[PDB]
Amino acid sequence: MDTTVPTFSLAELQQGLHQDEFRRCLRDKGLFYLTDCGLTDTELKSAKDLVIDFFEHGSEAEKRAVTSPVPTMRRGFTGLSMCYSMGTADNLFPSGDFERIWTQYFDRQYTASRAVAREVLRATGTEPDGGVEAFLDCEPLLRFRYFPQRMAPHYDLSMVTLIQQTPCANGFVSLQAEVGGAFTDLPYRPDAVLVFCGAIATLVTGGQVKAPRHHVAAPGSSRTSSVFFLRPNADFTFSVPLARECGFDVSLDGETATFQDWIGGNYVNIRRT
Amino acid sequence: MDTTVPTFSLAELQQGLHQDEFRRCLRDKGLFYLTDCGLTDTELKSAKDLVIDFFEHGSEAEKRAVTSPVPTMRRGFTGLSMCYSMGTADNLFPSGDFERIWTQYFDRQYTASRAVAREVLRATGTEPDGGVEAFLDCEPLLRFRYFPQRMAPHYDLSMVTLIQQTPCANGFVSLQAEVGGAFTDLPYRPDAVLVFCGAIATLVTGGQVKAPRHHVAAPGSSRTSSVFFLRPNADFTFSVPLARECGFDVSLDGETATFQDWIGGNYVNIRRT
Amino acid sequence: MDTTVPTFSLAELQQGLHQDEFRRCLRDKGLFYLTDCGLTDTELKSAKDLVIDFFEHGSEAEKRAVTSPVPTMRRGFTGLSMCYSMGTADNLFPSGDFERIWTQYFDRQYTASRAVAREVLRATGTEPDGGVEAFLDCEPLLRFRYFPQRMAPHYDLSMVTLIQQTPCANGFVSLQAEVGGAFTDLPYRPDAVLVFCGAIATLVTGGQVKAPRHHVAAPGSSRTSSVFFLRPNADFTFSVPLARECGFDVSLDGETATFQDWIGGNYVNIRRT
Ligand SMILES: O=CC(=O)CCC(=O)O
Ligand SMILES: O=CC(=O)CCC(=O)O
Ligand SMILES: O=CC(=O)CCC(=O)O
Ligand SMILES: [Fe+3]
Ligand SMILES: [Fe+3]
Ligand SMILES: [Fe+3]
Repeated sequence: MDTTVPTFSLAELQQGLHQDEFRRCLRDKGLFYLTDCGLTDTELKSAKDLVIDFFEHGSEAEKRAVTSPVPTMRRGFTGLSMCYSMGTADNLFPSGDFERIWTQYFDRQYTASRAVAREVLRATGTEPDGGVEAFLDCEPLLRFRYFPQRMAPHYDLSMVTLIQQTPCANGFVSLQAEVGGAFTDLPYRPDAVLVFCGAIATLVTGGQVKAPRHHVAAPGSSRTSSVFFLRPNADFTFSVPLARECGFDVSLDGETATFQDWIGGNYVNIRRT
Repeated sequence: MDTTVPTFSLAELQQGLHQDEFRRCLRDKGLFYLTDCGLTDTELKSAKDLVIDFFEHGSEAEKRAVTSPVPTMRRGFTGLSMCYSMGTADNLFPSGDFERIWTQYFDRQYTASRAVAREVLRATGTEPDGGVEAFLDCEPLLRFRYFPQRMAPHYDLSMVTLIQQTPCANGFVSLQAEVGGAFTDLPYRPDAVLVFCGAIATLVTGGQVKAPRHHVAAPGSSRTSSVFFLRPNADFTFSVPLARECGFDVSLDGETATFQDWIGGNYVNIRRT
Repeated sequence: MDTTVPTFSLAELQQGLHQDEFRRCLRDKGLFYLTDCGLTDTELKSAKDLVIDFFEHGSEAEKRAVTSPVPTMRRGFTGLSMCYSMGTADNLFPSGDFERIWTQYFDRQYTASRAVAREVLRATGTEPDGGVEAFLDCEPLLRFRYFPQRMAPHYDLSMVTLIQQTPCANGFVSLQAEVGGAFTDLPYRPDAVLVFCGAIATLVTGGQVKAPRHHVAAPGSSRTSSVFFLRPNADFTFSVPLARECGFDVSLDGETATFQDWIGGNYVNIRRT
């Protein structure tokens, strides 16, 4: 009945500690807080401050200069509530300190994400087709969103998703996840990042990892979130019969398929039941 | 102007009776009640009782044991309102009498579905590419849903869909379908199953069969439905120009395509206009 | 800061006038009114009158005769609010003067659309793979919609979309587009058609053209719109790295891809952020 969202130290997992507790969490819950992963509250504030300054004080001209011509929220600025997005390349940076700060922040996120994904693979004895490092050298997307003073349940289609929130001034907890058949609060932890396992973790490990559903509840209620999707390459290859065995309703002829075969030609980050 | 949802006896259709009335119904309405198809109210109650018992009385542990790690509603239990899903293989059965009861129920549904699909093909002089039996040896999905005391209009992308409902205690009729340009009640019939023709019937027969839109209206209002989708294999092959002729807005290069080419790498069961 | 939706004369653009103003509009706004393109208010009324007469006075039998068996809104009549759709072939025409009127109207729309698309390509120095004329000999869809006395923001996935509205009797302006970070009215112009650049303009020109988001606001509030999507052929081919550079979140292996590879096997006309 234990419906508590656990916390693991990345460093401790890397030492081979708590493997049973970790495997069990992955199987039964698919989400956890992660400490000791190089992701500090002080840095979150560094990056958050300068993007919030851009959101509030950037001109329409400065904003347009870092807005994509198609409004995909893949790179640069998106007005909706506002978002800033980046990946490993093709970024759009406002002038000044922004690029140095956000490149470093992105890098630390990407490293942490690969590192925890590596532990998810290790804990489940999983060797992706083509090898672990090729699998993790992938197609990440970071999105930073400001929400002024709400979201339908879905599960993520990432390998893993890392989430760093800033809290509502009034102390309301917006993010919730299904745990043990009940929606459970997922509050800000100045000391920890939240990790959701995505459908790709389920797929790659042959069903050893749960992709939990989550949502944001409606109620000083403004908040921001940094969401880092670790997304596989288009050519990530998996077994078709094995996908069917763990609940994927695939329409795929023959025995192996790629991520592109399954999802199509545009990334899809989330899915509803 | 006759906007009445008709009923046909499967046995009678199999005898070659009412071919005109049947062809006309398929063309102009795309839905009908089906009697004499091996699907009894007593069996519906047998299967419904033991899954309702599981929904109400199963522990979170028992539920988790038959819940997929991705919440696709393909197999086993899904909490949302609750659902139980199954196909021809890879099933997740609660302990005891459940598996025997639900395997038999699934089988009778699958047989009825193939049998009526065979009559839809016969009535329209349709020989699917690769032959009738290969076409019908396919990828069915049964979903049983409990609705506590609502759904946007869509059409189904199945060949056919068979629906067995249990009624609201208060006698409200929830399911409705467009018939003759008007939404028409589709009440429980203890003696009959409701059949919707899906877009695949339209596609395979070269437009001889309508895929009607339907929805569920809001008002003792609780209800359950058993929905059996007869879905084609990924390699079902059809003519591209012929698909375009009957209203399919296909983006497909060249002259033939497969169901996977059209729909993509995950089954999609329903579509909105 | 100039958030005004501009107007260009097609004839003048064809003369090579206003190239700077046109390039800038395409880059920063992605939409404009178009005059002198062979599309008269008198013709809009000719075609609108006879389809409105059909909507109001056509029998269910006449309507069924020009309704597709799948409710895709690709061709013929769709009851929802009502729609009439057509393309270059496979049309469904009510009896009488309708076909002559609507074929001529469609043709004038298609010509105007190709002509302005040709200018978008010229202004941006773009040579589509396979050449300009092959690219423009494509898969257009015209939809004419009556709205009785509302739509979420999206951008179009067309090359260009041409829109001819009829106004609300009461003078309410329903259609709005993001311009300079603000939603801007897009009123009826008896003398001009509205052109939205779509995501395919963005893609083909390597990011030189914006695909603006737009929506319809809620308030004599009835209105109609004629919407002509100029949509590429399934085999339209583009550079994968170049698509990524302009914000497309593609999951495509290797270096080139087709429109079908990206979008899948059914046209998708619109997308949300
Ligand atoms: O997929 C994205 C999310 O679940 C966003 C969650 C959040 O708002 O914190
Ligand atoms: O596609 C599924 C349905 O139309 C479900 C209908 C129902 O609720 O009975
Ligand atoms: O994509 C279609 C539209 O944006 C329709 C706009 C309109 O209602 O005028
Ligand atoms: Fe999520
Ligand atoms: Fe349905
Ligand atoms: Fe649009």
